[PDB]
Amino acid sequence: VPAVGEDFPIDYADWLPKRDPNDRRRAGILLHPTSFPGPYGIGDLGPQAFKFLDWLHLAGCSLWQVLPLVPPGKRGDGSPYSGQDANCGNTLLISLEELVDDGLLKMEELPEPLPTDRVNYSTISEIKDPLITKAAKRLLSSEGELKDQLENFRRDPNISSWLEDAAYFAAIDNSVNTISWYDWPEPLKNRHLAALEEVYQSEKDFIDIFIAQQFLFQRQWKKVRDYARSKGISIMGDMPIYVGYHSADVWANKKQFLLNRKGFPLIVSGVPPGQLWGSPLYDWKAMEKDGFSWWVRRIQRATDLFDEFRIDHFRGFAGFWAVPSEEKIAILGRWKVGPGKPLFDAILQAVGKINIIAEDLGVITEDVVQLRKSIEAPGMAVLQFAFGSDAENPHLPHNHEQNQVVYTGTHDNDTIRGWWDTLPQEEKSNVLKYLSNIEEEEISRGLIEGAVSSVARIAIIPMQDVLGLGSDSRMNIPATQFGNWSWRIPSSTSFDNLDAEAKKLRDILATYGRL
Amino acid sequence: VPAVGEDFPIDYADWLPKRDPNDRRRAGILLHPTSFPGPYGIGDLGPQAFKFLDWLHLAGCSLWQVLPLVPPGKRGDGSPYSGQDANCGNTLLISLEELVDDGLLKMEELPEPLPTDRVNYSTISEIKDPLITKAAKRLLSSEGELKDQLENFRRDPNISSWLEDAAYFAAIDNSVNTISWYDWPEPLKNRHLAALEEVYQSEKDFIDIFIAQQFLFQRQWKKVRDYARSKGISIMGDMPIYVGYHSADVWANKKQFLLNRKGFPLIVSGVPPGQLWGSPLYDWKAMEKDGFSWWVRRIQRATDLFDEFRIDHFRGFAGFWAVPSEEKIAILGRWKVGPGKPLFDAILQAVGKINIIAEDLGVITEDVVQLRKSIEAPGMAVLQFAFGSDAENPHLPHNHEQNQVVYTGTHDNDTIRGWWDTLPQEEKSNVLKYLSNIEEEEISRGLIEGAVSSVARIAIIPMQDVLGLGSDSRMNIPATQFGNWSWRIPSSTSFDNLDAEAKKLRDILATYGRL
Ligand SMILES: *[C@@H]1O[C@H](CO)[C@@H](O[C@H]2O[C@H](C)[C@@H](N[C@H]3C=C(CO)[C@@H](O)[C@H](O)[C@H]3O)[C@H](O)[C@H]2O)[C@H](O)[C@H]1O
Ligand SMILES: *[C@@H]1O[C@H](CO)[C@@H](O[C@H]2O[C@H](C)[C@@H](N[C@H]3C=C(CO)[C@@H](O)[C@H](O)[C@H]3O)[C@H](O)[C@H]2O)[C@H](O)[C@H]1O
Ligand SMILES: [Ca+2]
Ligand SMILES: [Ca+2]
Ligand SMILES: [Mg+2]
Ligand SMILES: [Mg+2]
Repeated sequence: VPAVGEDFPIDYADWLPKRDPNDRRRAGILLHPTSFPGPYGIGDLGPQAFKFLDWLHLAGCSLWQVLPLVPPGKRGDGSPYSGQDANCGNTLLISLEELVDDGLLKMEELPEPLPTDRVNYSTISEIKDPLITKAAKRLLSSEGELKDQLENFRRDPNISSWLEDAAYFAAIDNSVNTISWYDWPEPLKNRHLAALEEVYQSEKDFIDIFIAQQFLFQRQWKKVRDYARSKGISIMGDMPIYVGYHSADVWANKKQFLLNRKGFPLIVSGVPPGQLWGSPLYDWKAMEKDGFSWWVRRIQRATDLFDEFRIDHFRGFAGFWAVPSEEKIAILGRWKVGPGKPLFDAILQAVGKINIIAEDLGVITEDVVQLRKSIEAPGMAVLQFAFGSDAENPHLPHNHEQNQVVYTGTHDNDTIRGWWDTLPQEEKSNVLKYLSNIEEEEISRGLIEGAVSSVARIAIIPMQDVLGLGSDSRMNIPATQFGNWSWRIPSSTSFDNLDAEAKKLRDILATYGRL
Repeated sequence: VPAVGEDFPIDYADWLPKRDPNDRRRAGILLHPTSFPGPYGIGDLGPQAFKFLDWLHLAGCSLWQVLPLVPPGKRGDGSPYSGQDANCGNTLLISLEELVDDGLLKMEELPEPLPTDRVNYSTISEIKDPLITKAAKRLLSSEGELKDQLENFRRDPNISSWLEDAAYFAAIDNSVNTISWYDWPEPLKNRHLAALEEVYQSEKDFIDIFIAQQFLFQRQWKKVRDYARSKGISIMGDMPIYVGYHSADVWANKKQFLLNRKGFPLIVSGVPPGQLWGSPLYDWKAMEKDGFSWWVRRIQRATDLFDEFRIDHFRGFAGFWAVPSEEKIAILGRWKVGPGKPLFDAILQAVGKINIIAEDLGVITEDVVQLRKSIEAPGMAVLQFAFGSDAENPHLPHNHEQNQVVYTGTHDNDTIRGWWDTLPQEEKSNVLKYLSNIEEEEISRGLIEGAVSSVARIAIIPMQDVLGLGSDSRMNIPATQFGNWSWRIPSSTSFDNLDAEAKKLRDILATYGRL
């Protein structure tokens, strides 16, 4: 500007305040693709994914939130948070119809329509796995555009940085079949170069098929993401802070983790009173020495899948609970100093600006708040947690801030109707008083409008709440072992029959500036 | 914290996030003391002030907002924004009952009860001025504690820095009686030291009485502020950015203003299309040279009266419209560069942390937003301005921020009921839709709850809205010449009969975390 007291330009008054596009108010739906309806026992990245994104666009939503897309471990269950690998895609999400379109499968090979209500994780692999393998084998023997794209995918330096290790790990797991790589024969456990060369010779078809399957996943997921972008929809993903011990992530990167000389975890994850989670812990001291290269690669893959993502247990970057691996419960651990902002500095330098959502629920310490504010990451508000304490409860709308994501509830919460059904009478009248004496019969509308009308720049509604569903549609009960991750949109409900639900959401998005 | 990877203390989990007392959510009432009821034609700093603060405390409010407390100029009208002086108190606010308590007036000298509905600014001075003068004369001839306190007040270096000039200015104005000091005899206009010595000799009684009156004001206002503090109530004041030409502020500080060699303004204030306000403009270049001493003294006096205060036309600190003083309308001016943050740096250095509210209504430029955010000053939201454009209207609750003050309406707005009565049908249905399909009959409750439930850390309700009053109770219609600043609480309404109104406000303060 000119000196104090001097004339501004004649056009000074045109200099109106700048709206930053990253402050745009948006609404989204939480819907894991396993939950899409269809005839093959599990939702997929096929026709229903495009039908869903058309419905979202009709509803005026500009965000779609999914759970982790990794292959769930089968040491039970279908949990997206117990993955076999941090970077691979769940091959059960591959659309059999899109592979028929590609010429990789024949109409005739498709199974007869399966029961539609719920995912049966005990049977779905045995049905789909042989068909995905058949398609992969046809791709590997093909000589067209898709073969060229497979070759470009497998030679991409970002892809090969995790996929080669993931494929060799899977080939060895299949062949040796121990509970953990801890018990592998020493040449495979300790990655003797000559032993790995022999694995490629004896397990070549397995490794090539595994890689082709990851290409088929990548190509279908990129078609979905491209379609979402064409409709102005961003995809928000999710990642656990910790990875599983029995994975290529640990076996191929042992010095990134706090293991003993035999590769057994010295300390494992959990929370004090408490909860023993049992993941191996990062050697954050050793990671700082190489510029957090392992974490940079994990974030690079996450940005390949998602526009933005949550990190579950974000508090672990500030401080983490470490339990001696011999211990069988959480009580006897210690809080350890997390890497803090220098991890996020390294990621910015290497990958540029990322939109990370900090999962910051429950008892968190001041250093977690300071770390989140230091990287300008939004935290969470969950309305189903707002009404059981006092008016300083940070989940109440009057305590929300602009740089925040508000939920009615996540995949870890009951549906609004299920939550209301088991809510104590004292807490119900509190809810109804807060939401301005609305009637018990309109509690869904009240909580959804409470989220959409928040100052929080992102509001997310689970699809179960749009469809008016009860506790029978809850995705997860934390710590329970059965009935989880299996909810599907019923076969009788089609996106083409939900125009009224889309209009009802669009009208409140318009009123509260999210459209 | 310890090094990355090392143990935290055993007590890490006790380190809960820090609530800063300056982020405390509060509610207040806007009520200028002229509006207090009583039998002497105008509200005062007497019994009704203490009755009001008891009511506020019963209502759970922790803030009281008043307009400027300066003596209104009589070149018409009662406007607190057209003051005779920036630093003096309005002697019409002096309680005649408290002076009877002090022994400075006799019961018998009190007038017979006057008409109670409205302030008559054309008659109130002629009634009260002679009585305040009588009390001042008794103080001046007295020999007790109050005489000692008067001597300590008039010798206080902060007080004397404005009061001596204010008293001499008033003595000369009374004696010479021109429309402006521009036309004073040269020795008084240009403050010849020998002419000022002669003024003290010939106008000694006037000057001593003027000073005693300012002491009587100070002492009554400090009793009110002390009582407010005892009840956990802060007082928020208000100040126009500009002062009036015909004042001690300009006459005793001519080089702080852009005047010609004869003391006539070179340029005057206003806004482009437009509005010619006609105040003299600050020489912000000359002010920076002495560390903004004049502004520091004005802020020091404001903190003597108020816990926190609004600055009206805060945008003038970034950029100001300057109209050539010969011009008779606003169109032919230029925007000039305001002093910016260095003024606020000087105030911090000299007076310490102040809580300033930025009046930032209407078309403001990006530099005004940057300046306000650079000193962490809250701006305003006014709900009566929210509903006539689109969902990006910054006055809508979903666009509010924590560091903000929300109003239903200010003294410049109609009452909620008056505003609703002249609101176009299209804007009414918009309002009712936004506030969640509430009924037209409950619009007052709806707008008050919309303010109290905001994320804005301060919510302010005019007393006219608590009392359910219509357009006949509006304090000001901007640019109009009559009927303004004269509303009083009717004689039939007493604070002791408002327990239901206090409880209704207290209950929503409890629900929305302002108690
Ligand atoms: C945030 O991340 C949570 C876990 O870190 C996730 O919790 C869900 O998924 C967990 C994997 C699950 N634990 C199961 C898996 C095991 C095998 O490694 C067992 O140790 C546990 O006893 C199993 O229950 C949690 O139960 C489950 O809530 C959240 O969903 C996610 O939001
Ligand atoms: C913010 O500040 C406003 C003015 O700066 C104030 O406006 C009210 O008070 C003004 C003094 C008034 N103008 C009158 C006074 C004059 C004598 O100097 C005339 O020039 C004008 O023509 C008069 O009308 C405004 O009309 C009035 O709105 C706001 O109230 C305050 O919030
Ligand atoms: Ca096995
Ligand atoms: Ca006069
Ligand atoms: Mg070896
Ligand atoms: Mg002279």
